[PDB]
Amino acid sequence: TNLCPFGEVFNATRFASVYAWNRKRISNCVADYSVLYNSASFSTFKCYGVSPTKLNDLCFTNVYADSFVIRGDEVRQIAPGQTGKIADYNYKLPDDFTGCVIAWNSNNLDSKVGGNYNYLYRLFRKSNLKPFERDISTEIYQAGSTPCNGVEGFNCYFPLQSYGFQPTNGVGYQPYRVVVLSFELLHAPATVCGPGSHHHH
Repeated sequence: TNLCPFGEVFNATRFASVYAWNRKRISNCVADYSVLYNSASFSTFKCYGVSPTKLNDLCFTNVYADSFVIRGDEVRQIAPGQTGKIADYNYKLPDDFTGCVIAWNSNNLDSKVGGNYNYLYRLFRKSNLKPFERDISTEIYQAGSTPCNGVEGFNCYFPLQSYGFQPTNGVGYQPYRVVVLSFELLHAPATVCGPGSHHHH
């Protein structure tokens, strides 16, 4: 009898850095997706594994909302089967992703004259993330063939780098906020249905 809390996700004040991407569990509620896809601001809304017009009717075991900030020319990496700093080291969808990706420009809240440097991404890593892996370590990365005692040593780096968001950036370097709604399907009760489901209609 209660809509799922899409407001806590999409309208939240602050958003996580892509390396520390947040997760929200959405369960035991009615998911009105039409609140989201009939809106106007979303410059990305792309789904996977779901029927073209009947999203507001589907029932899932559980849904997860994952959210974070990246830059515009990386929005194409929030998708299955990509590579790059964001897909490889920061946020990795599985090849068989079931879910939707929703992104919009947030240049008017996440850049500042003089530069906003509080959003980070993982710049280095020895190996790629597994799907939905979250890495928040800051162990000194060894870039060359000489071992690192922390930063003592050549080619020893802190592994995180700040995004530089200035409101005058070109589009590919403006801040975008992202929400990734995973659709989980287990052999279990369906606790997240749309308004048009047989459970509600």
